[PDB]
Amino acid sequence: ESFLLNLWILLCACLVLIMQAGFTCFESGNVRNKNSVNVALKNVSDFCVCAVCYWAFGYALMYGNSIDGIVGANGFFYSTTTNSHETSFFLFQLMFCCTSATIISGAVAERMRFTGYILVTLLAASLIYPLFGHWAWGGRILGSETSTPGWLEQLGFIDFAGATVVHSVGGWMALACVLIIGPRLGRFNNKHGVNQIFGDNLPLTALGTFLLFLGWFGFNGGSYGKIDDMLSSVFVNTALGGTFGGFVVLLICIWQQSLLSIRFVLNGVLAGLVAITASANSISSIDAATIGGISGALSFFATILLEKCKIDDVVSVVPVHLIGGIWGTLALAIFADGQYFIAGNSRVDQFLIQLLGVVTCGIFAFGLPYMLIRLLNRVYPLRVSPRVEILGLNFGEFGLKS
Amino acid sequence: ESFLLNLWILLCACLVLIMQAGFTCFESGNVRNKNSVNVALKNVSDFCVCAVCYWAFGYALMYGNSIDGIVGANGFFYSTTTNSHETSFFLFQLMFCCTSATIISGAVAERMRFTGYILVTLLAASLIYPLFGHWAWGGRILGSETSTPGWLEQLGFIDFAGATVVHSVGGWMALACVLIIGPRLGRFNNKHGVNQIFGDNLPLTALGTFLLFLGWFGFNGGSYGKIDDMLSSVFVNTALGGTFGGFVVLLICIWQQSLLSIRFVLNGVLAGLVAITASANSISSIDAATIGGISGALSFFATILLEKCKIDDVVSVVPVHLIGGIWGTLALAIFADGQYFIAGNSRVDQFLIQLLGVVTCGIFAFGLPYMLIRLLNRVYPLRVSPRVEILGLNFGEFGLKS
Amino acid sequence: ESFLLNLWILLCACLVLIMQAGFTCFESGNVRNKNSVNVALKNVSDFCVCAVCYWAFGYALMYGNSIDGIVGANGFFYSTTTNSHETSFFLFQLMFCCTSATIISGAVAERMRFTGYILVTLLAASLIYPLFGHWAWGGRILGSETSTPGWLEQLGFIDFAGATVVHSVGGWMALACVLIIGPRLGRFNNKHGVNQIFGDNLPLTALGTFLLFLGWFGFNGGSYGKIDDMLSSVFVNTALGGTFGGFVVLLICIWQQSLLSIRFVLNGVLAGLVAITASANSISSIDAATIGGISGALSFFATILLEKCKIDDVVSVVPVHLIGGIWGTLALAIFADGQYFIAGNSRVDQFLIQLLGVVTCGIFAFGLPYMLIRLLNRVYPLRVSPRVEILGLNFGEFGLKS
Ligand SMILES: [Cl-]
Ligand SMILES: [Cl-]
Ligand SMILES: [Cl-]
Ligand SMILES: [Cl-]
Ligand SMILES: [Cl-]
Ligand SMILES: [Cl-]
Ligand SMILES: [N+]
Ligand SMILES: [N+]
Ligand SMILES: [N+]
Ligand SMILES: [N+]
Ligand SMILES: [N+]
Ligand SMILES: [N+]
Repeated sequence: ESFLLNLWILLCACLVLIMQAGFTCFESGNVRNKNSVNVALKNVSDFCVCAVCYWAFGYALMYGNSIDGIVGANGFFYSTTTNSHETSFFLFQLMFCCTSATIISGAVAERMRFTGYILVTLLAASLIYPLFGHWAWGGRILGSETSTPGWLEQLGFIDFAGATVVHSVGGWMALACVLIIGPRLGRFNNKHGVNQIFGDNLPLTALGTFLLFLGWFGFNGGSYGKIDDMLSSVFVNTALGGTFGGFVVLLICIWQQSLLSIRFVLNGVLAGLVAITASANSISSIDAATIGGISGALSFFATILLEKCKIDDVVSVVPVHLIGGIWGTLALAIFADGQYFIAGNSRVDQFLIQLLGVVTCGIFAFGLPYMLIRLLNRVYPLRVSPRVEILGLNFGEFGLKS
Repeated sequence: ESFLLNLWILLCACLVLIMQAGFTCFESGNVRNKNSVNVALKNVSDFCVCAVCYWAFGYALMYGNSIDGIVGANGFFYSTTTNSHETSFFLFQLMFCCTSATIISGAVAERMRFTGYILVTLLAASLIYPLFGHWAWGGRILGSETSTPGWLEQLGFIDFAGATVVHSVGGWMALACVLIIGPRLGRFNNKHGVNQIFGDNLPLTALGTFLLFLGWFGFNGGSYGKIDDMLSSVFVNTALGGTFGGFVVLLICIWQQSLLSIRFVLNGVLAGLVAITASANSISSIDAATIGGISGALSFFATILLEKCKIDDVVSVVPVHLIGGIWGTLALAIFADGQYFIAGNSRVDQFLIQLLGVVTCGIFAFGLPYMLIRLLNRVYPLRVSPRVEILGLNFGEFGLKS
Repeated sequence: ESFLLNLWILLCACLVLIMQAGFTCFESGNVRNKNSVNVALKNVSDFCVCAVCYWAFGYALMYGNSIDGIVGANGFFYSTTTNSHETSFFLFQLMFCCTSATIISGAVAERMRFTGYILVTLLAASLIYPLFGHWAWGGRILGSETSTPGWLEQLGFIDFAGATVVHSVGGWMALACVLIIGPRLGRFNNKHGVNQIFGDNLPLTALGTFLLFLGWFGFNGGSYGKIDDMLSSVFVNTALGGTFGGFVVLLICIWQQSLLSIRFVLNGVLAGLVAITASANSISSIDAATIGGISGALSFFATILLEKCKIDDVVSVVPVHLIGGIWGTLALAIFADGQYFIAGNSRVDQFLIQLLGVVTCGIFAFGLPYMLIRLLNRVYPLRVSPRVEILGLNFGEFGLKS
């Protein structure tokens, strides 16, 4: 009976929902207290907007029967099915759409206008996430007998749980947004001057990191597509990817004597988790440890590099979700068991199609949003006024009276 | 084997327990910091008191073989059974008793004496919740072969997971309490003057709302009574009810330019969830969206209305749990598939018995507590002294030294 | 098929992971804000260090085929198995190693150097936890056909989920640490003078207590070793142990009019849970209530006693985890159904072997760490400098610039 798998997917979707709690804590604690309420408002609003969009038409665009191969075109206002796994799958996939979009808020914090962020959320949920999703995962409908692969999927692109599909998409859109709104006031000065701006509730960011970690077990577990005796290995690999991402960054912080090491260590854990998201089902425990640990290190160096580039990513979305997601997606070709690849593929062939997916994601999730958000910003400024930035977005639109 | 259903109910009970974490966060962040520790003490104490009461005799009163039909009279000090689903069921039902009662603390915050609140908790757990529970749900014992319906249940009253039984009961008792202790100092002035009093950790209230949301999946899932292929639809409906409650309130807040929109949006999500609690198993996804969205709107207008009535409900218990619970309970007759009704019932017949349950709940959970708490208050003042209100209940009985 | 049990163990391991979130909240809220970030850094770092150690060799030492009976010697870098339950089991057991060690941070807070704590964590994870674990639980490998019992296990020592193995081990090592680093500045004065030092985010400690509670269901549930119709009784007993621990302390606090009752009540809940950890599978609901309630009372009196001894245990690790763990381990002989004992054992025989395990744990987890940590402290001071204590460990190594 379809019962055990349905129950499994539903519990995994519950775990994905706790990731939304995780992000709210992670982001809100990493900002100053004068912004922390606006952060909270962004994090509940995006969830509601994304869920409404995904239910109304995003699931249709992503998973419906492919019209030309670019997009799906049935499953609007999702309700009834003759596929007894589909409804569980739909709920789980709705939680992934919410995850991809909510990544963006942490990069743009402390100076993006609320309504501006919600419009970006609409673009993510309505167009960018479901269309890329179709291309990578369009054929991958749980319990379906009549599915057709998206075009990247058809070429052999592998992404077990969304290193590219969820995390890179969000990260590319975040990068676009921070380039357009610009750095916080007081972040960068002179030519090479960098000031750190620290959050006011870093303990809540640690809670948040643990909630994200917990949720990631559902994120990866619910993507497995079945139950067999190798499911527990996905969970070990998830644990090792996160813990080695953190451990490696802890070692680096001890070695470098890093200021506010906590932020780097937590980001290391998250980067480790993102990197194994592509391959949790296809690698050994040693390679999970390796891929996660490397991901952690990369997040550390990428944080430092973004600062040198005068790009202000408040919680390090790009180091964690984008650099981690790219690394994980390419790492799959280096480390995964080749039996998970198309029969006619070497590791070089697999590397090339993983790379094509990475580049395609970048062109569509960075290039198109960059152009569209730059256009929106010209007629509807996305950056708050200086007064609102200085007083804090708690005092912004829909907040407190100053 | 009874194994899968038992495991399911136990995991669902775990999820209900995280709702207690949710309430603690939701309430404590919505008060001023000088009250937030007292809030925490209320939220752990009520859980322990309710659990002890329910185990000792509340489960007997609620689910035991009906003595005259008003009350059960076996299952005291719950221990052993020959029903292999009963023990899981008992634990799940204990978590519901704790949920109904803990709703009350959020309405009465910042000026109800701790011991006064614990006495109200005893009244909820010992008398009001289990007796109403018997009348609505007395026959509904998981895996039982020999159960007899309560009298409302027998008449056709439907409440899938406790829009009335849990949420309205708590809300009615909360209303009684706020009318008796009166408004906070500084809340209302002149004839029409209203001051907002904002909480000091609104990010924690967003965390809390997500924890409540997560828990609600267990709340509804554990009430399903079995496993079949339509269980996943309960989870979709739960997701849509919450997300549409929030989305609708977000739209209203954008339209009205509302002050401290975050509080209304979070309350919209919770109201949406409460409304679908009555009918999650019997409605379509579109109707879940509709019922939840309407519930959200109602919570917004009900908040404003309570202020006009000079009734001080700190976290908006009555807008969320009582107005949401009533709306959901009546909505069941409008929207649910008629195959879930007694064979001899039109939608009008179903509307009338839903209404009878609503009114019966009000008379017993508002009318009786109003009379008993007004009596208690005469000999044991439930409102703190002005000094304790001003300094904060952190400095009250069992708190800090001033 | 092994499927349902594997899925069960994996969900239980997820619940154990939320206990790590619980500890982070419980500890960080119970310290002053100038220490709360260091607390968070300790709580994520220890998790990563323990996981790496347990994966690399701790699981080998604890559960590998016994070399002389003191220690295991295979399962290094855990990867592949022919036991289809082993991988799930390994992940669950990794979470237990992390739990035992992370207990220590709460006792030593506000004046132990970060690197000093991480070294103690290495000692816990690398030597103390896995070797004691072997002696108590070495034969208890899920789904194994060829296991040999550890020497205490062989003598009849019973510990269902780790009242001794997890909680007493951590508590003994915590005691050693607080004796060596000494009391916080301003805690004790004159000869009998005691100042309370209160945490700055006690609401977060209530959240933490609920997260711990929730996790404990997985902690006990995942230790059951199978699925049968008595599993739900483990969950009832867990609920009752916690709720009676809290309720009993609430009564005592009301009776004594105790200052900052919240801290005692939360600790009562945790102590109740620790005590039932030894016996959740082998006692009635009444005895769970009794054992938990007594555990709560003991935690209250033990807190007061430690102060009289001028021992500074910040969050009351020793009252909760050590006194609770000892009480629970001995209580098993008094209350458990004798069918769970070796056939040739009276309750007196069972009491004696429970006591031998308690004493053995103390000699090895207190005596050896006391000697080794006193030695480490001579060449690498574990107590922060007075300046760092006064300014707060947020400004310590790896923290903020002062
Ligand atoms: Cl912000
Ligand atoms: Cl704004
Ligand atoms: Cl209060
Ligand atoms: Cl009080
Ligand atoms: Cl500390
Ligand atoms: Cl330090
Ligand atoms: N979010
Ligand atoms: N977010
Ligand atoms: N509560
Ligand atoms: N509550
Ligand atoms: N930890
Ligand atoms: N800890």
